[PDB]
Amino acid sequence: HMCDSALTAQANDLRIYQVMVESFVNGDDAIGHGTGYGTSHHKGDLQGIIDSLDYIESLGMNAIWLTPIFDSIPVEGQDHWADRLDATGYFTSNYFAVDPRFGTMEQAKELVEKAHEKGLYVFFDGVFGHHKDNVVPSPEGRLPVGENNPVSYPESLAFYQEVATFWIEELKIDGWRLDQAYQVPTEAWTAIRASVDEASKSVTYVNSKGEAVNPLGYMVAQIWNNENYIKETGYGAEGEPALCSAFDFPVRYRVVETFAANENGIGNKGGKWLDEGMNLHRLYPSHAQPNLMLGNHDLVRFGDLLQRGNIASPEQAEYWERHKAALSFQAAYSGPITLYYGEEIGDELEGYAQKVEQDCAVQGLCDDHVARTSANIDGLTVNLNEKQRDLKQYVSQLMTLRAAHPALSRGERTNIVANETVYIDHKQADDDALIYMVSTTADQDTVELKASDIASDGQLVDLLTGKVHSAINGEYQISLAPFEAKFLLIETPSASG
Ligand SMILES: OC[C@H]1O[C@H](O[C@H]2[C@H](O)[C@@H](O)[C@@H](O[C@H]3[C@H](O)[C@@H](O)[C@@H](O)O[C@@H]3CO)O[C@@H]2CO)[C@H](O)[C@@H](O)[C@@H]1O
Ligand SMILES: [Ca+2]
Ligand SMILES: [Ca+2]
Repeated sequence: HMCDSALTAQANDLRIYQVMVESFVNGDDAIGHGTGYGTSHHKGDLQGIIDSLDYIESLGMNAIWLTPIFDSIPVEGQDHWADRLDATGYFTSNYFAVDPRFGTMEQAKELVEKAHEKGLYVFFDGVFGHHKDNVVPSPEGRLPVGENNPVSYPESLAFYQEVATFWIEELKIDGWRLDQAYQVPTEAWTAIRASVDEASKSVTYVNSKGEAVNPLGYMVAQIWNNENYIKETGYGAEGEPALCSAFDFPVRYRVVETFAANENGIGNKGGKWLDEGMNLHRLYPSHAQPNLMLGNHDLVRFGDLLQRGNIASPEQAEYWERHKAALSFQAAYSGPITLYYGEEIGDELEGYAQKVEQDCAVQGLCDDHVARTSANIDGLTVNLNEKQRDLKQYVSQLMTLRAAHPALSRGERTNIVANETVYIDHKQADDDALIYMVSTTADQDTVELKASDIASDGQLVDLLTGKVHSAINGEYQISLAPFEAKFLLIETPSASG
């Protein structure tokens, strides 16, 4: 079974806001795990997310992805580590019940229905390769087979097909993020994809515009590895697709290594570094649809990497400029994109920056869960300061801009310049053509652009400020402030491109 081309077209417009449920908004102070991995209140729940949908929608996002919300049943006598694990949802017991520390089944149904009203898709987190030891049998009487971690395929396939279809039929969720997807063999992903596509076409709901639609059936694999492994374990071969979308970890690293440093300190790369990462998409088969995120619940926050690398701090202007540069790269990236909660306000963990190794789990400070900080949602859990609001407004402008210009979400990309100081892409989709330019240097600069090299015949219009740029002797001259990005509409493209 090939990938569905209608879904691929729809997937390019996904602007996904990721929510780690336990550490997000404590909306019902009567329920919650109260322990976990991270420094948050550990009492996030479905009411908190429900209270946050309007905020999320005004960001410009059109989807939410929740970490697993299914029932992780406590085993009598289990140690404190097993209580913390239960709060993550990643080692569950009952795939067919909502964990009562997060809420009820009725509240889940209310969450999805309300998100659908406000114009948001909903994705759940499917862990189909491992589970807690006390896993509970399915409604149709199935159980997964083999070890708890990993389970055996194909014996466990009937069980996980039942999981994947249950929440689509019951709540009409729009798809699945697929945890540690290399644990499930590619053969089985095709079969689970068939069930999801079938389950999704067998139910409908009314979207925010009155239209009755099927749930999307989106599926995106999490494979924390490089391009050859994402290809081998996730996308599959040319002509023989396994999954159709995986997270773009390689380009995520290029971004933070250009505009900050990664968890290991590799940093201060330039525009050439971004461009080489995008060119490595050639290693994927033609059906592959990578999904670019900047961070997630397993990665240190951008803001803390800036501080870790001694690059910038929230008091300094470069800290905010560098956030905007990275977020602008994402907004220009063709394909689905995902934003981890708090990136839109440059969140960081006060008093933390350097890596903490010894005894880090109990302090909530290991690199793989330190981003699970309590959600600062403006108007709900926090009043933002002027710099946080300025960044959130900018993320809104990017997402609104992206929703309006096909060249950003599904454009063909052609690189114009990639050097130590600037990165300039040409994006074209139908007759929407624009130039994306971002500075990768702390110095101000002027960019010379030959009108013929970018297939431009008329003017360039800054899509955010409105400034017209006119060519003189066949050249545009644009000034770039340090780490400043501009989206320039090619107002009258040439005969071809
Ligand atoms: O004490 C051991 C270990 O516990 C914690 O690790 C857990 C993660 O916090 C938890 O989320 C889950 O990890 C999953 C990832 O989040 C998920 O994105 C996927 O890609 O991989 C994991 C499989 O679900 O489970 C791990 C433990 O297995 C804590 O964060 C660690 O520091 C600690 O070492
Ligand atoms: Ca709560
Ligand atoms: Ca910090």
